[PDB]
Amino acid sequence: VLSEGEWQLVLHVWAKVEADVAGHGQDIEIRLFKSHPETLEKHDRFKHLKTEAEMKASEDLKKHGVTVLTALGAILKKKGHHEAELKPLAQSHATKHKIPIKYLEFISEAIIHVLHSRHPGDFGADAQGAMNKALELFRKDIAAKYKELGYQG
Ligand code: HEM
Repeated sequence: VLSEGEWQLVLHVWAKVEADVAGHGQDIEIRLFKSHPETLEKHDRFKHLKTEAEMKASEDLKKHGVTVLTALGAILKKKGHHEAELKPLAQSHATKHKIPIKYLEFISEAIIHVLHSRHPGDFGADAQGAMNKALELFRKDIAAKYKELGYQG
């Protein structure tokens, strides 16, 4: 459980993410793939990318980065009450794309890193703690859906 203050901290930083969703999305994907290159293999449309030049030029890479942040945005704005949002996400990512909870932990790390990198003036220990809690809640709830779908996990 996050307090109302923690949720507002999250949403306040998220407003900044949504002020440049394209740049943030590119940054999180590039960071994810550089830190954990095996995750790129899951993306058949752009698993060919190797160089950062290629990554920055990829429309497909940017599109997933933007969709991640936009989806997460809608989820976070529900402040925990995100069952309806998580349902389709767990469905596709468990049964179609086959994305392990481990990879959602990786992309969560990438998000935290990029927030810290782009917003060092606002994103201190308090905001990072709150963002970590919100992402942890998301991961726990999606993991429970993964199990329900038989996807381990
Ligand atoms: C906060 C975490 C994430 C969110 C909110 C998210 C959201 C989405 C959405 C909305 C789509 C399009 C509709 C759909 O298929 O469900 C999609 C597609 C897809 N996703 Fe994610 N995703 C997340 C994490 C990741 C990760 C970590 C992987 C791979 C490591 C990935 C792999 C894919 C693939 C392969 C597709 C299909 C087409 C494409 O490449 O865009 N997802 N995701």
